[PDB]
Amino acid sequence: KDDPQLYQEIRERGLNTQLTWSQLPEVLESGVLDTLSTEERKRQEAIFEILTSEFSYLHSLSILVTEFLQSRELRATMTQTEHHHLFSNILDVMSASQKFFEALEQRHKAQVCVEDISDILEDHAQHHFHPYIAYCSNEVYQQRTLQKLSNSNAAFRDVLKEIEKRPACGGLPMISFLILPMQRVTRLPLLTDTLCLKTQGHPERYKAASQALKAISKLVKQCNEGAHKMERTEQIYTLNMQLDFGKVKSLPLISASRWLLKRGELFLLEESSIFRKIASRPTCYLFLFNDVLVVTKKKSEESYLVQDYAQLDHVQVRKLEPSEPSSSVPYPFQVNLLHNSEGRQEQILLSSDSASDRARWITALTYKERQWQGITNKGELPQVEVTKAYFAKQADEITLQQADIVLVLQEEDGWLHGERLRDGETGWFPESFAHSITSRVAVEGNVRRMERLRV
Repeated sequence: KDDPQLYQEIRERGLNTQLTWSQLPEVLESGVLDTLSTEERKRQEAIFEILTSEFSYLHSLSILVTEFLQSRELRATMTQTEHHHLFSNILDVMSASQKFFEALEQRHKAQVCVEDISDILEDHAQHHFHPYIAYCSNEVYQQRTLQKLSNSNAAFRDVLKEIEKRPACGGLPMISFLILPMQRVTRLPLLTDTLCLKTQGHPERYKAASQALKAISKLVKQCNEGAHKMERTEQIYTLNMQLDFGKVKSLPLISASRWLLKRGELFLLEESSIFRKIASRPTCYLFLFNDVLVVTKKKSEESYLVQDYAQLDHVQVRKLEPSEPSSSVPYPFQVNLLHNSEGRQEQILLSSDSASDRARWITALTYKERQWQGITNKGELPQVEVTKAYFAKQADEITLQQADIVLVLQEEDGWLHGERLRDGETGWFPESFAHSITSRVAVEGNVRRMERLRV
């Protein structure tokens, strides 16, 4: 009943709208298989899928702990700090998962038909899944650590190749294992939701099922918040140091309430782009926070001199129209400071170099404007499912687990601007990583699911 499968490549039946509980020997021997409703059947199948899935996940965790964390040859290529960050508290995450699995196994063993699993769900989501928060909070660090190690450490690469060629990995890369606790936990509220769907015939148990859905959704949210707070806080301190407000009215950068939305260098335009040259082109670095746009000129890789700023309440952006009838300026747009750092108005004409940069800038700059558009008519939006998991590389991008359902808000030049079904998180990510959902059955059910998961 326990033949291993790596969770990386399993997709639960509980998520949408080869061993089964119907085929279990003790059920095929209790003969209760004819005397039961078509619905109590699907409820027992859901409880069993949570146990089967958690088993595959726990197995995949222990593969990660024995082949790569405990590798002496891998740890020899690193610092003790690099190792700490690369693996985080995966031991504590695993220990939690197994205590969770042991409680679930007990129930399945005691009765052919489980009364309920809802109490275990809620208990563990409130009092034992804290290591998940910590793991999710330090993803920023592990990814960062995994990057430099991948870029600047050849011994690391070689030893990693060799660990990955081993059989227990299944040829899957180390990263596929590190992101496993995030994948698992973000699927848990969906499975607990399936359990709620199949506990409607019963009044008292549906109570506990909804209890547990609330608790597990709070846990996943606490994880998402830990991740955001970690990145946003270090970003604000780092940028506060790097930005020079010497030559403008001082603006204090540090808030509990502030974070970065997008950043990048853009080329400066004159009103008349006609004598423009394509060499020694003037530049403008922009830091757009959630409440303020800051215009700077990059003097160093780690020093930016501030030239202007404006609360985003007072910033307008427009794509610029190509000149009327010769080769003219690529991908232009205009930024209007309505009330800038000196109370005046101001215009900045910029050129990005991709259709997608301009799109991402104009989307970011209308962050305050676009609030209603996403919420008003959600069922109308195309749905898409992510095939490969994606870790976010910029402030505007989004981190996506496998099988995440994403409503699409925009599409330009190989990049999708989307809203995740489960949490409502938004951002950009490349088209390569997702496939269009086409069935109206799915789309509809997934939107109903969205509203029932949301508070």
